[PDB]
Amino acid sequence: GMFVQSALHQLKVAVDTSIQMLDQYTEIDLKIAPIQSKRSLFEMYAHLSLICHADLLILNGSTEKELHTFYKEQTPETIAQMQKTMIQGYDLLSKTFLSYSNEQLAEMKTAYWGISYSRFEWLLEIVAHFYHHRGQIHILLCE
Amino acid sequence: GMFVQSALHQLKVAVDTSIQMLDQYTEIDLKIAPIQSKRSLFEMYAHLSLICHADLLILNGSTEKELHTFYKEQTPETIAQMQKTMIQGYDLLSKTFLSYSNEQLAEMKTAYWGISYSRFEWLLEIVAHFYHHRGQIHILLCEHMKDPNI
Repeated sequence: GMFVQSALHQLKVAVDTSIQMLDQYTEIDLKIAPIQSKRSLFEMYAHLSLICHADLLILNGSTEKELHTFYKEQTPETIAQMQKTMIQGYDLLSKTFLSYSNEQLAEMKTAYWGISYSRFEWLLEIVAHFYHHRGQIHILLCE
Repeated sequence: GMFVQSALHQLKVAVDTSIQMLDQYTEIDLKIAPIQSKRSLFEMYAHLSLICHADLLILNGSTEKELHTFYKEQTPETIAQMQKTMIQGYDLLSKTFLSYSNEQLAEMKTAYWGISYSRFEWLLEIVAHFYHHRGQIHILLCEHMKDPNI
């Protein structure tokens, strides 16, 4: 209640800041940068936008192949769809987590790779996952 | 209780993995790495090791001046004291959060910079802070050094 709302606010601020950060760049600019590097800001922001959706799928028993296919084929191709995807993912994650009782928040769920967490801890893992990837992007925004 | 243990476990996963990631490099690897940014991978890892302690001091009403002195005089100068500091900070942070009642978890505290959070909200900010900073380090490692393993 108090705890789930706190965790969802933490995530909303992260998403809301990522959306406004995407307004300060063009698709070309993100595709180029960094100049001398193996990774691109576009591909990383694209991956960031699918975190909420993807981690919710993992929590809801999705297989390894579904997640592979999801990230491979469903990655956004424009900044606008990146932003829309983050909002959608947040919305579905919020509506999911706001529908859980304490028993459901306490329920153990195993990811396809074997680690088992409570649903509540999964919400926290999503927060960690999003902030991690956002940290990677942040340092590379300094070229 | 269950919610606090969940938050501390995510923090501990970050701590343990940062300690394992830190063993894949030497003091020379971190100091010598090119980067481009104002501070070295060593300096950033030393900062990372102080997050649990610093953010707990912030929660407990520490002034800006005290944090500036804290970072000035307590930032690790070796990978051993980075690991020791990060574990000790986690222990102090967890022992503290596990001592709090629900009422205490809901209590509002103002950081020196004037923004206020509940104690539980601030714990989630520590988690976000640690993963953000661990992510900055992680990508700099993949970019200018060998790729580690989480």
